[PDB]
Amino acid sequence: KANLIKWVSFISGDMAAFGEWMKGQFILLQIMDWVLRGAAQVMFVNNPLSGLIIFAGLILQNRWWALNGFVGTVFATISALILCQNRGAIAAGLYGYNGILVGLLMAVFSNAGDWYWWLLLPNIFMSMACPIVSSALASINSRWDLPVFTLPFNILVCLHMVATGHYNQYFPQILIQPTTSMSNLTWSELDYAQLFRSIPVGIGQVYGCDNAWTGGIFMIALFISSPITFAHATIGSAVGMVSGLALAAPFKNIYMGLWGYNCVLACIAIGGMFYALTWQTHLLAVACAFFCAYLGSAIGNVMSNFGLPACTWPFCLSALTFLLITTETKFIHKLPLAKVAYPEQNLRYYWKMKK
Amino acid sequence: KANLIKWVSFISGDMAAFGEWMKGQFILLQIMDWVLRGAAQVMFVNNPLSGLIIFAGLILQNRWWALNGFVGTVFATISALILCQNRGAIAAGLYGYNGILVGLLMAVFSNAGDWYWWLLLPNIFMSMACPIVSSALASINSRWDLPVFTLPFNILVCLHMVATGHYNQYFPQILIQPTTSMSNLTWSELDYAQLFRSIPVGIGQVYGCDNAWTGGIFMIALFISSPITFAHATIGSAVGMVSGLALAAPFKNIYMGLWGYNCVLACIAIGGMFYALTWQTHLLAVACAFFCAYLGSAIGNVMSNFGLPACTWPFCLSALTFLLITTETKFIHKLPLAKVAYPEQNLRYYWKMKK
Amino acid sequence: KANLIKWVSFISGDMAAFGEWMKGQFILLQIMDWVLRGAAQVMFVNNPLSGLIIFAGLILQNRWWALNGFVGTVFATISALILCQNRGAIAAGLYGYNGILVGLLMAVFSNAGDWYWWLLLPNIFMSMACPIVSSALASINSRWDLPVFTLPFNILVCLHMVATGHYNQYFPQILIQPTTSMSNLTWSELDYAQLFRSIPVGIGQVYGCDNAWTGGIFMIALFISSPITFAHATIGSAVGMVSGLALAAPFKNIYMGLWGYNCVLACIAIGGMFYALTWQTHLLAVACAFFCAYLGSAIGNVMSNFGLPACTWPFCLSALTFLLITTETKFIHKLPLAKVAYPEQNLRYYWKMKK
Ligand SMILES: CC(=O)Nc1ccc(NC(=O)c2ccc(C(C)=O)o2)cc1
Ligand SMILES: CC(=O)Nc1ccc(NC(=O)c2ccc(C(C)=O)o2)cc1
Ligand SMILES: CC(=O)Nc1ccc(NC(=O)c2ccc(C(C)=O)o2)cc1
Ligand SMILES: CC(=O)Nc1ccc(NC(=O)c2ccc(C(C)=O)o2)cc1
Ligand SMILES: CC(=O)Nc1ccc(NC(=O)c2ccc(C(C)=O)o2)cc1
Ligand SMILES: CC(=O)Nc1ccc(NC(=O)c2ccc(C(C)=O)o2)cc1
Repeated sequence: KANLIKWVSFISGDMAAFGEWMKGQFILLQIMDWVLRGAAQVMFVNNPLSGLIIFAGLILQNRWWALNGFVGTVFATISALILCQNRGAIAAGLYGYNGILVGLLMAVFSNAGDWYWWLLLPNIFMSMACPIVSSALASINSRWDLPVFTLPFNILVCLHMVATGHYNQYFPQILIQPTTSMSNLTWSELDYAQLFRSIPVGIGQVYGCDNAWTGGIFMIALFISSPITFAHATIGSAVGMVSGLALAAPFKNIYMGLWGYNCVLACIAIGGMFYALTWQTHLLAVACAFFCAYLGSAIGNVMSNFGLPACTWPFCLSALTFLLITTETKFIHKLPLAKVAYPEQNLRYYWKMKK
Repeated sequence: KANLIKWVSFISGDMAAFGEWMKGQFILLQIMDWVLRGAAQVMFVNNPLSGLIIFAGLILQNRWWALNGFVGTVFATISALILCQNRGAIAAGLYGYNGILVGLLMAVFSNAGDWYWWLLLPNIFMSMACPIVSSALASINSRWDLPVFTLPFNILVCLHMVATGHYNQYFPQILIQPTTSMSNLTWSELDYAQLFRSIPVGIGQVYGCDNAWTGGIFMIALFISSPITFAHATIGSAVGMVSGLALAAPFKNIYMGLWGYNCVLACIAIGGMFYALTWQTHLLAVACAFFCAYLGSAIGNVMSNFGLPACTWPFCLSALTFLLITTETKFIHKLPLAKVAYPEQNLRYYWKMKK
Repeated sequence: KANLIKWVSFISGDMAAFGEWMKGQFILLQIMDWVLRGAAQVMFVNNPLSGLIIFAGLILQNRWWALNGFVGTVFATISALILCQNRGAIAAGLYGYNGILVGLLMAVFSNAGDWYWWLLLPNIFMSMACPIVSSALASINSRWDLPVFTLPFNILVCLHMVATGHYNQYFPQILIQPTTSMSNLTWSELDYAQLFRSIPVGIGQVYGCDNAWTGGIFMIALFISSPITFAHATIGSAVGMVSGLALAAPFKNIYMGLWGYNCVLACIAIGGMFYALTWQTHLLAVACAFFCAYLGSAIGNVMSNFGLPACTWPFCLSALTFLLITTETKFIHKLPLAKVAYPEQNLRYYWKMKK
């Protein structure tokens, strides 16, 4: 009984005990810990165990994608080290999540086929640029006390697959053409099992995986760390589903969760992560999730002309917008960046402050 | 004699006496006053009477457009209230003009036809987002002491009609395709009555109305409040006309005032409104109006690829550029934002300061 | 012997002795000096003699292009004077390089043919807007202590040739269509003389000249002022060549140096000019040059949809990114803007500081 509770407290949330021990151990095993934490940080989670769960999901989805993600995040961490960035930040996985996203989405969008080893070569360079660009953004955004927010990934993944494009002999990408025909959406044709399955599929799309089992694995990883993040994740994916229904989105897109990943990320960040969890904050999170869906439709349409995907551009632009709003209410409380942690610590910090 | 003068002083400029009385009256009538002030604030005018004049013009142009504008501005005001934004700002109509523009231009660009009630549903949401985005912009721009400048509207109206597009089953928009053929502009074909009628048509296009009578109504509303704003309005529309002639613009576009609304807004703001009215400031306003026309040609061409209109993107980007320039002359005086009012108060404040 | 050394010291680097004398002489000859310094400032060089060398190269390439460049830079200087901008900045050519680039590239991209005198009319206006926009950018960027970096030129040249476009009756521009066919790049077809000749051709493309002799003239102008700038120039052009090979770029583009001008500018700025010259800084400069090539491929592809060129947008966005990165190493030292001069003075200032 007490043992199970102690174990639950230990694998929950940022592993403070595990993090304090790691400093002592060997450098390579530390690097592995930082890579795992960064792999979990896409979901705003600082849990190495959730990182192993995430990598299990990625291995389940596609082994080439998992390899690209691993090499991307490890080289992002190494580049953060060689540039002498803050090791508190590297050890918290704040520089590796951009790398894993870069690797995963270059694997996803590459038309060269599975096990195209040359794709590692840009995967390294874009990952090495994940720290640089991150710092370049942090400086601009630290003025308003806003986080970096996956913006580096976006710039890099787009910068790659607009520089190469579909008609590139070395690194071809998938053809993304803008919609030039009216779509006959039939409500009778809609399938509800797939619609309600879009929640895990959206949680999976956060990493680029379209498999529902991978999304369930991701939710398990979230619930190991923070139940608030899990709740806001499901709510964000549901908001994306409903919004896609409301904007006459093609059904196959809602089924594949392409309307959910931006919304889930927005709901995590604007819920517990940067704003103190209050009912006002939770409704702000749902509103930010709805806005984010519009951004996904918009940024998807505006970037389909360039042959580019809309990838996390929507979240950043929504979460940044909702983190910049100034109100006269003391219930929509914006946390300082250093103090920010998983939503439970944020809630405890908020409550102590008020007392 | 003295009575007419007193009445003129009272309906002129920000109605200080009317504003001080309103605080006392009932909440709903206050909301109506704030809605009317916001409707007049597109023209940078804080006059409720000019707001009634503007709504008369909108009713004259299209009753569906007027209804969408009214619902948009009322919901922008309500959203500003529920988010606990400054009531000095809401009472000055600084949160409702974006809403009325959103409603009007969604009505204008919707291909679903007149009296498409479902268009109210996005008209509400984009209007509710007018405060949020406004604050999101204000924070960034308050650092340089600049105004939001209708940027929220732009983001929202574009975000809508790039998310939906022409090929959307629920909210179709008009097809805006980029120019793919050379145009044979004939100077002999030019009609001068329509060219010189483009001044009121441009003042109308500020709100989306292409009717010359509506533009005359708008000028009457301006002259009730501030003659300087009226003069700069006519000058801006004329600058847009001349520039459109100078850039080989199609004649039908100049006739319909599509070259004037950005220029008139730029000339109002860079003339009396944010810069103290000096001959140097007035020439800066004319130069900003000319720049703005180039932006309209440019932003129109760059956004026609996305199927989007260029709507007020040009003004903001010009007025912001001309408000950021630093000179060593004390005659190009940039006013602080709180002190800014209608150009007559700005001139009086400037002159007192110098004395 | 001592005489040759004294002369070398005098035509080297910012001509401090010549600059101090000029203040005394007549206003028109001063204006000529400032125009020449601005013509040399595209290469980050404050040497009037290098300005004469640059204008000799431009006259060699195309006399229409040279005339447009001269009129653009002279009107940029005049506009900087009439707006009462800092004469320390005007006398250093910090306001004329944007003008010469605007004139040169409007001449380059105009489809109206050689000696189209009407092209002078926009060449004047865009040049007159070079100071305004410059100040508009400086204010934003002085907060982070970064330079304007030729961003004004970019905005203006693009703003022109997106406002006019290929199908414009008065100011037609060249057709730039996005790639819609796969290219069969053959390594056997590659010619090495042209590949290695791409270094001077890239240095020429910095000003828009595709002639190798003009590039050699430009390198001579650089070596008169600062050998470090010459070394970083050749290294940047070589990096652009190698990157273009690495991204499957068409061979004719690498031969014409279209992959080098952004890289050479990035390597100059991130090498000696704004960062103190250290081996860490030099590797940062090479990395910034490689990033810049990706930007050129990307910004070229993203802007080819609009019918626009990618012109120096890549450099600014790379140099700005690499100037915003914050590290914990004291060897990547960012110089303050006022202190910045040619790389030799930067190195001497750095070394004195450390002592
Ligand atoms: C002192 C300081 O600035 N600390 C600080 C800086 C940045 C962040 N941001 C994140 O952890 C983060 C942002 C976005 C994301 C994802 C995966 O979307 O993850 C937290 C704290
Ligand atoms: C016709 C068309 O627009 N297709 C299309 C649109 C958008 C995307 N984007 C994604 O699938 C995606 C998955 C995961 C991500 C992330 C989190 O970066 O981004 C692919 C294809
Ligand atoms: C303390 C403070 O920031 N006050 C303050 C803030 C914002 C504004 N801006 C406006 O009224 C405004 C800007 C643009 C427009 C339109 C319709 O174009 O109208 C004035 C004063
Ligand atoms: C082929 C093409 O580009 N057509 C095209 C271009 C631009 C517009 N924009 C407007 O009409 C407009 C009117 C009023 C407004 C405002 C103030 O927001 O914006 C429509 C159609
Ligand atoms: C006090 C202060 O801000 N000084 C200051 C301001 C701006 C610059 N920038 C340049 O000289 C410059 C930037 C970019 C370029 C080119 C041709 O690319 O040339 C230096 C010093
Ligand atoms: C199909 C296509 O993309 N063509 C294409 C692409 C890019 C350019 N840009 C330039 O040539 C250029 C030369 C010099 C400059 C500068 C320094 O401003 O910019 C032309 C044509």
